[PDB]
Amino acid sequence: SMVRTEPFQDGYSLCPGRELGRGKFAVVRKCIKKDSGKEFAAKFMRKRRKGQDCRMEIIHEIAVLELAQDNPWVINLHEVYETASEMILVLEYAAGGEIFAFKEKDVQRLMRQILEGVHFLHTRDVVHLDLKPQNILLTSESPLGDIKIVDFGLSRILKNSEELREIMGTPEYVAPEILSYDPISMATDMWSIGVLTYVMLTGISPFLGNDKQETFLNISQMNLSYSEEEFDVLSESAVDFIRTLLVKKPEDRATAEECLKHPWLT
Ligand SMILES: O=C(NCc1ccccc1)c1ccc2cc1OCCOCCNc1ccn3ncc-2c3n1
Repeated sequence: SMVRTEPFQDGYSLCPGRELGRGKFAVVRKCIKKDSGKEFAAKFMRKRRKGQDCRMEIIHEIAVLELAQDNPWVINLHEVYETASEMILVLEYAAGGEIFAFKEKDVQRLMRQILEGVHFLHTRDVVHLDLKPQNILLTSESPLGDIKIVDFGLSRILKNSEELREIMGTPEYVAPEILSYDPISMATDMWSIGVLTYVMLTGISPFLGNDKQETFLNISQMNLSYSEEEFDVLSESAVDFIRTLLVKKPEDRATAEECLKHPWLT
């Protein structure tokens, strides 16, 4: 991006009222460009983090935003500002807010949009790695609008399996550990879309336990029975779709392109 060094407040007025989001190194505030009166989401990001220059982390976020700029299901980046301590990402404003039990038909329409966005990220070797309801926005609440994916803070651009074969090294030397390990991959995103699909259709988090250690155990060992009362109104195809995603072994999970061809969305 072309980084502007004139002051942000010269082109934009910050809206009053509750901020949009706040994290350890950044806050998002609704604003209005003085020219158009058009609304935007201004994301103020600190460069310094835990005492060290982390400008490169903001630069990484921008680069993922630009990679996905022709993706209509990812939030648009309008402008970038910079000051002595902050970089400001002027983002597209998604008037609906966060996605959040839905009706099965809404989930079908919205989930197809989400999968197109994710599919096109995977097409570009980007793994989002933080697909959750907080990060899936809507262009309208009533009626339900279109989805916008935000927040590429944990995102990575992943090496091909061929670079994973070279970083592997010669086979007779690899420890049993590495042969048992499952690295983060595109399939990691698809798991999360499985959890999201479950939650949208039923209202229950499938692996939530009484504490955290239980949630972790459920994630690694629980075979979901479905079969709770919330599934009676749901199609068999809806349960099958979830089952293609909540497969413990990552190699065996459906990809975004196969999800888009699944009969639940067709
Ligand atoms: O980068 C974003 N989030 C990661 C993050 C935020 C702050 C600090 C560290 C990390 C992010 C960017 C833009 C927007 C929302 C984002 O996510 C918060 C979701 O809350 C939803 C809050 N309501 C709205 C309503 C309309 N809009 N239009 C754009 C946004 C936004 N949120």
